[PDB]
Amino acid sequence: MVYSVGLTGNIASGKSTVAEFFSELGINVIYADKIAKELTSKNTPCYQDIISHFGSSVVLNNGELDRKRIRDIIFSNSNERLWLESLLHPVIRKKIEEQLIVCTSPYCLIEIPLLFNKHHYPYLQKVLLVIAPLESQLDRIVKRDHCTKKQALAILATQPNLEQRLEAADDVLINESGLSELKAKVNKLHQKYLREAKIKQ
Repeated sequence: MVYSVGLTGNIASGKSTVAEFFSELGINVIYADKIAKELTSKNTPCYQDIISHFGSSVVLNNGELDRKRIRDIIFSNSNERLWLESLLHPVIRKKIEEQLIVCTSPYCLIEIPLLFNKHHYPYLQKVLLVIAPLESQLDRIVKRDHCTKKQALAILATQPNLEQRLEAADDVLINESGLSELKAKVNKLHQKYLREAKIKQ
């Protein structure tokens, strides 16, 4: 398969911006969260499996899934979390693999959503973890959800501690400056992945 780099972190740390910067370098970026959404869109097969399991309470006026409600449920309920992971992991993985087959770039970037499950992604050559200072994260969450700083802090409080992620990452992008420097760092990582992809089989 193609040389694959896993992009991890939370969106409040600038993960989406980093992904876009890789795209700006001509790298195919596979968004696993987008895939998860597309696979659970209105009147899809998995969408019907989910409603059949969770019932009508996770259905909005739209007919669309109440994703916030589902996330809240599986966070506190491990049985439901494992059920949903068992449903979607196989289908998500097949969709990623399809994109990798038709990958046109020298290597591929795979944006893994914030709940990283490394076991379900054996095919990665590298893991890139994006982190940012706490204050920046709060600021970003505040603007994106118009909530309060205290609420933003609570939202962050329920996120996985970075110790394991930090150990399980081959590279850590500390997003603690502006966008020019962030882009500069992505460019350096880009050169690195090109070099490693060239000499490793």
